[PDB]
Amino acid sequence: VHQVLYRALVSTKWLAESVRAGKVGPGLRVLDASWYSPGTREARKEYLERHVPGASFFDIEECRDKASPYEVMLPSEAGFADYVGSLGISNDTHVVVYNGDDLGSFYAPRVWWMFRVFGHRTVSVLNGGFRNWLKEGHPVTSEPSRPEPAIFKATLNRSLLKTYEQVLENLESKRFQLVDSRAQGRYLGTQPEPDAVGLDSGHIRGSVNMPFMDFLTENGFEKSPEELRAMFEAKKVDLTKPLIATCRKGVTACHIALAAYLCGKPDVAIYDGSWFEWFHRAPPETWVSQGKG
Repeated sequence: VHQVLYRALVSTKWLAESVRAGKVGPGLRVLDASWYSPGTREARKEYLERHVPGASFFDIEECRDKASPYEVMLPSEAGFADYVGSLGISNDTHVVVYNGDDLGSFYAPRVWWMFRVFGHRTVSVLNGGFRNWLKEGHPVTSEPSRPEPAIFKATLNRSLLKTYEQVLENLESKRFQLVDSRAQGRYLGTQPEPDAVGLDSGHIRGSVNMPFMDFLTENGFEKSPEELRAMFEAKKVDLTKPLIATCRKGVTACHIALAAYLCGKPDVAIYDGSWFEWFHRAPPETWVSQGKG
């Protein structure tokens, strides 16, 4: 049971203006959750090299159950809190996270919802990213941020998350809308999955393509409420009934929720594992592609 939606999109000027104010504190907290592939770019290095005044880095690699056989999962209730709190974040601080990839969004959402799952209201994303931050030409730094650690109480919410048992009960149920931001080539089964061995490209019977790229503009700014609600319907996708989304590692999925979230439906959960768990966990016969199969 939900009601009033919280502000999930922040602007360059807003935080910028909140900086000079020195509002940044146990109150408001901005972090940079950005991650590009092996060889591509080293963000760890990039952040400490150039980042938002009083921002902290968010290691997507150490904010997860480094125990699971599979790519990036939601830590334990105890795990999370200790991290978030590790970097002076309380249950009352608003959280502004983001990535710095040309797009503007990709891994941000990943983290955004994350916070959402652990029942935490105040948590909005940055419309424009570091892309437009540095384009807008706003202050930056190469100075350590060492907040005064705090206590973050975490309570996992079963609504925003559906596991591989439910997702499988659905394939037969036929009551939960299944989206996948994996992207057409991936979704379609035409393009192979980077950084894999014996991994097969394809999709889950019922899967409808809704690439996360289409949800953002070339300017690297999010589309509007209007357009968002038209692309969805354009694809005979109803945001009125329960919805669930996949992708590769359930990162770009949360993009569909910021998407749905903004059209007025926090309700949308996520099959965290994505097509990765599926392909491995589940019988072939319940996932389809073209190239072989």
